[PDB]
Amino acid sequence: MQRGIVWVVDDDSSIRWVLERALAGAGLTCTTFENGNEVLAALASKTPDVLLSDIRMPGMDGLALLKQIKQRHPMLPVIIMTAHSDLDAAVSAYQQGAFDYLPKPFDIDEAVALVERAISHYQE
Repeated sequence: MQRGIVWVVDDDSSIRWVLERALAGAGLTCTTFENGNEVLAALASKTPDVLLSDIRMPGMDGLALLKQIKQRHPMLPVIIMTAHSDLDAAVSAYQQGAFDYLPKPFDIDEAVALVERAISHYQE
């Protein structure tokens, strides 16, 4: 009848709180994690219609390696998050670790509306 989920992982200060508030109000069913580690192993199990990824820690991270990212989410939208340099996310996050990206302190609509395009990105 109705489907659509939004996942978000961060630990800034209270973004995922506003992100999950704009993401949930853009589809349905939304969640929020800390680093998004467990989410990884929880991505190859459930896997919503989309997910975020803002951090910079090993073991998981967005682009990180490149393999685990595959299975975990080969086509699934996992966007990304991280300013400064990111020549790796400017490639691996362009056709692998998410085709989307949320660099700099984007906005809500600009963030949510960015997820709405990643969701439909699935349907040719």
